[PDB]
Amino acid sequence: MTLDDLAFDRRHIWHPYTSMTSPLPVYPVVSAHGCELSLAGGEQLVDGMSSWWAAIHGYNHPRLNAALKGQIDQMSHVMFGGITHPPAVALCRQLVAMTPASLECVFLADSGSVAVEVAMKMALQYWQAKGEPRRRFLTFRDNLFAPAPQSRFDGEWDEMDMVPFARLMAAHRHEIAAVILEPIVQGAGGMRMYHPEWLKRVRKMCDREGILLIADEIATGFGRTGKLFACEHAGITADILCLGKALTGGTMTLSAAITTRTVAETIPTFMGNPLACAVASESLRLLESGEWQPQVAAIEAQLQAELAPARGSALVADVRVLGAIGVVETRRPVNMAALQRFFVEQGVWIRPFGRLIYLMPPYIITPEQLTRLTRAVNQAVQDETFFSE
Amino acid sequence: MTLDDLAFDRRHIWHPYTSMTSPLPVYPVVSAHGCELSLAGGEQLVDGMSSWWAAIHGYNHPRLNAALKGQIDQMSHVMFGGITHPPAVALCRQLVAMTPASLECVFLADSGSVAVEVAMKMALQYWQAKGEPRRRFLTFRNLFAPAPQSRFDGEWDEMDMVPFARLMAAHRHEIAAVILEPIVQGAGGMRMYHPEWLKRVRKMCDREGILLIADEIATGFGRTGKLFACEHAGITADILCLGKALTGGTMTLSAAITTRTVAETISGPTFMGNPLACAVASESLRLLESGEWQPQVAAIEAQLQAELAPARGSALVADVRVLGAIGVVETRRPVNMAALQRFFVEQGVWIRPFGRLIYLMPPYIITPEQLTRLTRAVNQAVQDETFFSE
Ligand code: NA
Ligand code: NA
Repeated sequence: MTLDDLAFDRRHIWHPYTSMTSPLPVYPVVSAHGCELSLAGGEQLVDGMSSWWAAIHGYNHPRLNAALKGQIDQMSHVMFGGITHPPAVALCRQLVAMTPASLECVFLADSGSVAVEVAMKMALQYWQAKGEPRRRFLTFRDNLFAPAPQSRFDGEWDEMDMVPFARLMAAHRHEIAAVILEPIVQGAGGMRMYHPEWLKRVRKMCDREGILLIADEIATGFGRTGKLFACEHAGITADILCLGKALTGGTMTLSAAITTRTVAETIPTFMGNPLACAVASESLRLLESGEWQPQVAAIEAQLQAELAPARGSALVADVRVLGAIGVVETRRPVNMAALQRFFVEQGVWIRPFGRLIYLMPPYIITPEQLTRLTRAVNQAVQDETFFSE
Repeated sequence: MTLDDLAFDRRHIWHPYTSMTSPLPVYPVVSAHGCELSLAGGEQLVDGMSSWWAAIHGYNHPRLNAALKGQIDQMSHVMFGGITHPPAVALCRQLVAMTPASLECVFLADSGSVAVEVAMKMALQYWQAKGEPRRRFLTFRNLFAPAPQSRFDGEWDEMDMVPFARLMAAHRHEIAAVILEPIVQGAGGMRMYHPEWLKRVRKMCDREGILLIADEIATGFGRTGKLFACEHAGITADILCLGKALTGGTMTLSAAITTRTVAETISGPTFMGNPLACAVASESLRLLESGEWQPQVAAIEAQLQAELAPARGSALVADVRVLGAIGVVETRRPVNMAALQRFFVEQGVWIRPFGRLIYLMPPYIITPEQLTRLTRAVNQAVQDETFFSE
C-alpha cells in the first residue's frame, strides 16, 4: 500500500459510518493470520472484533483456506435455478442437523439483511395462504415497535417488563404476521442485552396466538453467547431462524433462513454459491468438535474478570458480558480518531462506536492476547481525552 | 451426488421460483469448465445462461482461480470499518477509471439488490441534506411510467415520453430519483427499450435536478455490446449500480458509484469490501481490459440475429429480440417447464426458460459450434406445441 493508495481510498472509497467530505483515518491492513491483523507498515494488531462477529476461527485458517481452494478446483459458482450441487446439499444437511428438529427447510441467500427480508416474506405468504392475511410485524426498539425489556439481562426478572408487548399483542393480535427479534443480544440495537425470560414469554404469547417467531441469529448464532444458538438461553425454538456471518467463518458473505415444514408447505445469480457453501461447511465442521464451548466459556470468564473494574470508571455507564462478547457502554461518545489511534498504538484492533467500546474476539484468542484487549479498554475509559462531550 | 442427496435437496432446500410441495426436477451439477457444466452422471451441457448474466468468462477460469487463491493466501476477509486494504483500492481504481469521469465515489456492497437499495438511500439523503426531502422514486413498468412502446432497434416516436413527462412534472418535488435499467430490462421480462427514451430521461432529469440511478447489474461490462449499456444513449447516470459480471460470476459483490456532488451533499456491515471478492473482481475487469470482449460479443450478436431469426416465423413466437450477447424469444403461451427443461438437457445444453421467455446469455468465450447448439435447440423448442401450456 502506497501513500497515493491511501489518498485514493480517502477520496473515492466509502467506508461504513463515515463521510466522504470529512472521513476519519483508516488503517491499511494487508494480510491477517491467527488472531492478528498485519498493517502495511508491518505492525501486528491483536483482533478484538472478529471483523464484526463473523471471524470466529480467526484469520487465514488452513482448513477454511483448503475448503475454498478445493471448491475452486471444481467450480466457484453455478446458478441454483433448476440446478443443485454437492456444496449446497452438504451445507444444508449440516444446518438441518445442528438445529432443532422442527427447523428443516433452508432458504440460502447472500447477505444477512436478505435472509431477514426472506423470513418476513415467508411470514406474509404463510398468512395469505392460510386464508387469513396479516401484514404487520412486531419488533423491539405499518410496523409495531415495542420497547426493550428493562430487567437486567443477567439479573432478576420483573414481569412488568412484558406489559407493553402484551398490550400491543392484545391490541393487534389479528394483524401481526410475525414477531422479529434478536435473542438476548441486540447486535443491531446498541449491543444491549435482554433477559431470557422476556424471550421465553414472547415465544409463549406467539404460540397462544399462532403468530410466527422470527429469530435473527445472524450476530448471535454459532456459539457466540456461549450456546450454539442464543435461543437456547430461554429454552425456545423460532419458527424461522436467520443465520449468517460466522456461518462462513467470516471469509465471504452467505446467509440462510431455516423454517419449519408447516411454514414451508403453506408457502438471483448467486443463491446457493458453491464457493461460500463449501467454506461454510468447513466452518461448521470446526464447530462439530465442541471446542468452541470451553473456548467461549474461558473468554467469557476472562472478560467478566478483566472488564469488571471498568464499572468503577466515572465515564462508564455499564459493563455487560455474555459468552465471547464484552460491552463497555460509556456516558459520553468516544473521540473516534484519538481513541482509535490509541488502540492501534497499543497493538490491538478494537473498533468503538458512539458510546460503545466492545470486544468480540475470535474463539482462538489466547489469554495474553485477550488481556492486551481488556487492558486497552480499561485504560481508555479512565481518560477524558478519548471522549467528546 | 447420490439419490439420497437429491431427496434431501427436494425435501429441505429451496430453489429460486419453485415450490416446496411440488418442486420441479433439478439437475445435479458437480463441476464446470470453460463453457460447459458437468452433471453428476458425467454428461456435459453447453451453458447458455452464464449462471444468469455473471459468468461472462465461462467457468473454472484459470486467471480467476489464481486471483482467488492468491488472495486467500494473504487474507480472505477483514472488516472495512476503520480499515482499507489493497484489493479494495485496486478494484475501486479500476471502477473509477473505466467509468465516465463524473462517476468517482465507490460504495462497495454484498449483492445487486443491496447496491440498488444503497443508491436509493443515497438519493434520499441527497435531498434530505438539501432541505428538500423527497421520498418517491419513478420507475418504468412509487410512480410507474408506462414502458416506451417504440421497438428498441426501430424508429423512435417521441410520444412515448409524454406519459413519463406528465408524471415527472406532476410529481417533480416528490421524486428523489428515476431508477431504470438501460435498454435491456433484466428485471422487466427481458424487454428492451429504445435508446432515445433513455436519452430523454437523462435530459428531463437534468432540467429538474432529479438524480438518475442506472441499474447496470445485468447490462454492465459489455453484455449489450457496449462496456456499459448507458453508452447506447450517450448518457451518464448520477449513480451507477454494478454487480454479477463484476466478479466473473464467481461470488457475489456489488457497487454503487456516484458523483462527487452526490457524495458531498450526503456527507456492522461485516462483509463490505470483502478482500476475496474484490480480488477476483479486479481480475475479471483485467480480463476485459484487452478489449477482446468487443468482437466476441459482436460475433455472438450477429450469430444470435441469424440463427434466432427463423423463430419469428413460428406461430408460437410473439417476438425475437437480440442485443449484444442477449437473445430473447418471447412466446405467446408459457412453457411447460419440466418437459422443455428435459428436452434441453437431453440436447446437451443448459437453457433455463421462464414463463413466456426462452433466452440466451452465453459466456463471451462460447464457440460458434457451441452457440449453434443453443440456437438450434431454441428453434426446435418453439416449433413444438408440446412444450407449451394453454
Ligand atoms: Na433442524
Ligand atoms: Na469514473
